[PDB]
Amino acid sequence: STGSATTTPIDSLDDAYITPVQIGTPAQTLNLDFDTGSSDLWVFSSETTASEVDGQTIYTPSKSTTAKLLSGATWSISYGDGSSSSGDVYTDTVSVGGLTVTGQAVESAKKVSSSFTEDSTIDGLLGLAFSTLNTVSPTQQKTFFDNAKASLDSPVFTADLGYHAPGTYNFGFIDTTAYTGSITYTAVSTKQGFWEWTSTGYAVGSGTFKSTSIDGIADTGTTLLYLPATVVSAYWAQVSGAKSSSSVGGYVFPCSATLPSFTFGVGSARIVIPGDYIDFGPISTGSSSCFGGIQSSAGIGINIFGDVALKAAFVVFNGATTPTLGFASK
Repeated sequence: STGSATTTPIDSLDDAYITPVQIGTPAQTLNLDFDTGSSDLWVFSSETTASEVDGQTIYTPSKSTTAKLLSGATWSISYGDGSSSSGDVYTDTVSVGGLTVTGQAVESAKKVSSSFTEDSTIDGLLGLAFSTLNTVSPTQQKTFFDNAKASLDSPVFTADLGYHAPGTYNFGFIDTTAYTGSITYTAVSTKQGFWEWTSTGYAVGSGTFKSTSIDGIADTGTTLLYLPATVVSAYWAQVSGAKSSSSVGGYVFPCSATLPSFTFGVGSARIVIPGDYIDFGPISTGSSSCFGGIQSSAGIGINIFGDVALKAAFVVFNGATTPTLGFASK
């Protein structure tokens, strides 16, 4: 089997991407944020505290003939941005892009933090990291990918995110029309439950490539590129008037600037992030200070290849017995 779904930016900055997902029978279509940095499929629901719902579409298990309470199971998750959610668990049929899983754990939120409530466009998350990070207790649950894997033509999914445009998530096949050149595969460590890999270095603009190992995660659920402070300082030093602002919470730059590209290494291959991908616009409406898309990881504890980086590539998440990541230009 295979599946193929379009993913759409939620706003004009590509802050996140949503993908329609069918849950239950008859189908209830929710727009979920596919997150390769977490392992829970959770949704706004008929159980979510009413004051915490503001425009989201909700899953109502009582209206699904295939929903079953997963008795006693609870979940609670906290993300790297400080947001959180928790609740109870149903099993139900879940389809993405024509690929169906029966018996998928659908984590129904009873509580969500303010950042979720305030984002009316995101109806929940679909985690695509390793199932070792799933938060359901007392019986840990599998991701949609892990449940689908045995049915798929190839044990892979691909992320092809757009810059200010829709893109595609494919399951079970690699669309050879969706990228240019060849795919470069690199080793993955699953020891922390992430798609963790080691980049071979970087370049700023037209500068020379610096060969250096940068361990980090491929995380579709993170907007920006978070890298070591040395690398980030080297990038922003090439932009007149850029500075790190403790008041704003990262590097800002004059909106009048033209940003350089940023290149990262994948083995002997190179992925180039155009400068415009690194512009996240005014810090507040009408400001002439703009927020940067490359930020320091120093306060996180991990480097994160978020959407700024991943949208510059066709990315293969290879879930074979020995997992690997692949990157191609496009």
